[PDB]
Amino acid sequence: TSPADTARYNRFVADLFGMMAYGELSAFERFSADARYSPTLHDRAVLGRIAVVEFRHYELVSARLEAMGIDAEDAMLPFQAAVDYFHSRTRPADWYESLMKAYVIDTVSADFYRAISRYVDAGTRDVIEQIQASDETTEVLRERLRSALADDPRLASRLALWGRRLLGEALTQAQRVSYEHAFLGSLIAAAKELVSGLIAGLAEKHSKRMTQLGLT
Amino acid sequence: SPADTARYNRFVADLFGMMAYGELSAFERFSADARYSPTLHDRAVLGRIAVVEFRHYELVSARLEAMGIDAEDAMLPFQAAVDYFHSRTRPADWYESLMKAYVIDTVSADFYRAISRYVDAGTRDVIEQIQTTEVLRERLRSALADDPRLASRLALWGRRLLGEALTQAQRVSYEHAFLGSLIDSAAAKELVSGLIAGLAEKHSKRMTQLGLT
Repeated sequence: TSPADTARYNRFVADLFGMMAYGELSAFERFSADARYSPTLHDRAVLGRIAVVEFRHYELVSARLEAMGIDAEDAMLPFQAAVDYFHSRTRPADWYESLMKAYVIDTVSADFYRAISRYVDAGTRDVIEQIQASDETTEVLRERLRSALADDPRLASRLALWGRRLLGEALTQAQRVSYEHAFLGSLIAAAKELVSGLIAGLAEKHSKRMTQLGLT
Repeated sequence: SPADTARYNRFVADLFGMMAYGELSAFERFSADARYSPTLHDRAVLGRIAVVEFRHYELVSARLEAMGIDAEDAMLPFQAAVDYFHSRTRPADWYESLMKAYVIDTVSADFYRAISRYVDAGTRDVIEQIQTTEVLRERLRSALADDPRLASRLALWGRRLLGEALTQAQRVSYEHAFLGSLIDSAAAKELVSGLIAGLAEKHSKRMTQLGLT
């Protein structure tokens, strides 16, 4: 390994953090806006809480980028169109779809972090484990979803569709990002295929989770 | 007496209910103004402001919980008024958002300084933790220095904000009055009008300092 090899590896880690930071900022924006539409006053804080956690992650990743001597905004820019597009294609119709979107984005991101944690250094891994969603955090959203599905029979069929839509749109953008501006295959053409194996693993865990909400 | 204590605690509960709901609401509205951010760096600007609001809401709701009051119950009476104020003051651009954040943060800080002396120590401490303004002020001041057209428009926006707030303060005095107690239900109503009038005066001086009519 040469200083050039390491310098390059550090820049791909910067791409990863950049994508993350932008994902987190957007998720904060979306969840916070979505929170206003909650069916009860009791539920208002549900999405506001994950919104704040997301902004906290954004700030931690942003600071890491600066510490690496990298400009946060510059590192984020390349992923802005793809992240914005995904959200524009996953506009929730109501607060239950918002809740579901928060859950799906929370669980898939946590899976991804456990996946890529093996291919990065201990210091990058360290930042990822700080951001990584707790079991109990995710269970709070899951339980609120279960409860909603238990109370309304018309809900399941609509959220099952939505679940499938969220997966499709996130898979479409994952592939656009690996085509249009790749860093993942370099951290993981033949390397792009390893990236697909990771992506499919995420799809598979999402699907087990949908079944456990009694969704197809 | 344990009776007067109970009475006073119900009004401190009303105060925190209002504060918690306003802060929760501020969190949501300040964060929604993200479509206007001029740059990507500016997205973090309203975001941090909004997150501070949510943390205040959590601090105030925790206090209500420590008194054995459901936050929701305490907040409900102020929902209609606070929601109304916000629907009548939706910013149409970046600067109107900043201006609203600035006006709410400055007016509310004056409010806390006005009532602090009248509440117990445990309540004063919550308020004191609830008490970044120059960051907003210098954003606005530097914008108005480089764009004179903004002046007349933000001046109108400033007034609309003041008018819509005052109307709810007045409504909340008849609908669910608690403030006159914390500071004879005739002289109580007067003291609250003097308190409100003083918040308006400080607001108008702040508008002058920003160079607005």
